[PDB]
Amino acid sequence: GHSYEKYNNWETIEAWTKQVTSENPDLISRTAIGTTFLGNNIYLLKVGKPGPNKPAIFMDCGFHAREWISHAFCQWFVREAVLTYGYESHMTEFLNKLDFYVLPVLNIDGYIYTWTKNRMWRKTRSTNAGTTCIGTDPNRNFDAGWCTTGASTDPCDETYCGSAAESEKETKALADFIRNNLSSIKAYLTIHSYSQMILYPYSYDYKLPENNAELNNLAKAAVKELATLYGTKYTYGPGATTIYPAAGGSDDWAYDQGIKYSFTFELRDKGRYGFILPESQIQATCEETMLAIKYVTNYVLGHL
Ligand SMILES: CC(C)[C@H](NC(=O)[C@H](Cc1ccc(O)cc1)NC(=O)OCc1ccccc1)P(=O)(O)O[C@H](C(=O)O)c1cccc(NC(=N)N)c1
Ligand SMILES: [Zn+2]
Repeated sequence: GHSYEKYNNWETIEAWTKQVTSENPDLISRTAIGTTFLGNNIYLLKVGKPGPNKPAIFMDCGFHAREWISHAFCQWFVREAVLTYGYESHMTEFLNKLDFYVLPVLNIDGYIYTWTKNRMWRKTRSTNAGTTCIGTDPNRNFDAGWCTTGASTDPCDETYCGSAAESEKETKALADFIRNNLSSIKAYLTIHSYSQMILYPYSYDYKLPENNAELNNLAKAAVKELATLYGTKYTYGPGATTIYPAAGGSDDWAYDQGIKYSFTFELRDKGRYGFILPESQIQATCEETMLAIKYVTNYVLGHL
């Protein structure tokens, strides 16, 4: 039993990716871009009205296992897309002109572990040579000033950066896909919780991106837009000064690949519930986040 207003286990999310695609083949195609360490299927949903040489926006959720509202959002987004296409003018235009590559859960193995054993698990579930300690932090595992700051070289730590960039099957799979589709991908959006922020590069260094004024203006408008719905307040800015320095993140890596619009979203809340956000806040959290995501999309589309 899948529900968009409950957190769903992987078995249910997987069955959902099959069902939602089957029921909406004129708007969704499902491919697998690789397997996790434990052999689970890394699904990618291409959401859009099919057509030749379309530009794309890439969005993932579930980098971090315990951030359950992230996984919830990707599912919510997909339904909004399919239900409102042809009726809401913006979404109709969006899906006509571009594709959303939606990766609903990246770190599946960790997510399963938060259901079966440890709700506060963060990392992947890969083994590490020479120790019983498990897991690499996927968002320390990208080739972006890799492991030089805000990251641990110790496999027993929560921010373990891995043995090398893309040492994890899951991060290699994501990197490979984006690398193979660079010409088409115009924005990279990665969904996390919590903190209510929109961050842009850089986090691995205090240097600012060439278009940081544009990114600041874009982030500022998106947070204003998000707030219009329920009054939820977000902050925004470069990662390093806005939250903390940290190397090896996918947002910084995607930007350095030439994807000029790259954002990490941190959804509700600010720490009252933290990672354990009540299911009763799924709907409102997803609704307001939709506004910010659609705002950014509208901007990116208009600036092709
Ligand atoms: C609550 C979120 C802020 C998450 N952070 C955590 O869970 C961190 C991870 C961590 C664990 C041990 C340690 O020694 C240092 C850090 N843990 C934690 O308790 O966060 C609490 C907190 C809550 C609010 C603001 C700051 C910190 P996140 O989603 O993992 O944050 C991302 C990350 O650290 O990978 C993140 C946030 C903003 C930008 C980026 N991009 C990037 N390239 N670093 C990445
Ligand atoms: Zn996270």
